[PDB]
Formats: sequence, C-alpha cells, structure tokens
Amino acid sequence: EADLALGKAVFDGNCAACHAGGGNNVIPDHTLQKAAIEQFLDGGFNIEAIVYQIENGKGAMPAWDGRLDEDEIAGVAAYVYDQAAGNKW
Ligand code: HEC
Repeated sequence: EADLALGKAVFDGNCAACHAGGGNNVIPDHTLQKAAIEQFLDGGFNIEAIVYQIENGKGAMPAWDGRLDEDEIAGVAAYVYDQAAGNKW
C-alpha cells in the first residue's frame, strides 16, 4: 500500500541521513534509483524485494524490522520506488 504523505515524513528523518535525494553516505554509488536497485538490491527491482530488504537490512544498512511497522515499511518503500521509477529524484 502506502501514502507518500507518511512515507516521505519517515524518509526525511530516517533514510535521508544516508540516501538524501536518492544518494548515499556509506557507499556513494548505491543510490535509490533503478540502475542501483536492479543490481545492488538482492532480489532486483521489486516492491516485495524492497519490503523484504528494508526490514532485513542488506550489507552496511540498518535493519528496519523493528523501526518502521507494516505501515511505513510500505510507505517509504513506495516513496523511494516512485522516485526511482519516475526519475523524480
Ligand atoms: C546509512 C546508515 C543508511 C541508512 C540510514 C539507510 N540506508 Fe539504504 N543502503 C545503505 C547502503 C550502504 C546500502 C548498500 C549496502 C551494500 O551492501 O552495499 C543501501 C541499500 C539500500 C537499497 C538497495 C539498493 C542499493 O542502494 O544498494 C535500498 C532500496 C535502500 N537502501 C533503501 C533505504 C531506505 C528506504 C531507508 C530508510 C528506511 C534506508 N535505505 C536507510 C545505507 C543506508
């Protein structure tokens, strides 16, 4: 599901610290656009993957399974996925 209203509100405080504007801090190449996600998200460019990765915490990335609820797990994923797909980053 998701509503961008909520999803971005989380992003701003939670994700942006690394991925501000579809960026990174730790790995300045792994963004959140499709050219990154397609290869660097184990599972490839899918919402279900992003859901099932955001919670699990791939590599040098905090696991969100206990921070981000069945709501914002959907919320922020949907947000970044839209940006990614659209080129709206
Ligand atoms: C810095 C402490 C991070 C925070 C905060 C978040 N992410 Fe991240 N993410 C980070 C890194 C270094 C990586 C790559 C790890 C590796 O093994 O090299 C990622 C990866 C992602 C991906 C997959 C695509 C990619 O860039 O490799 C996605 C879809 C992603 N991250 C989403 C995401 C969201 C929505 C966050 C807030 C809930 C978030 N990340 C925080 C580092 C960091």
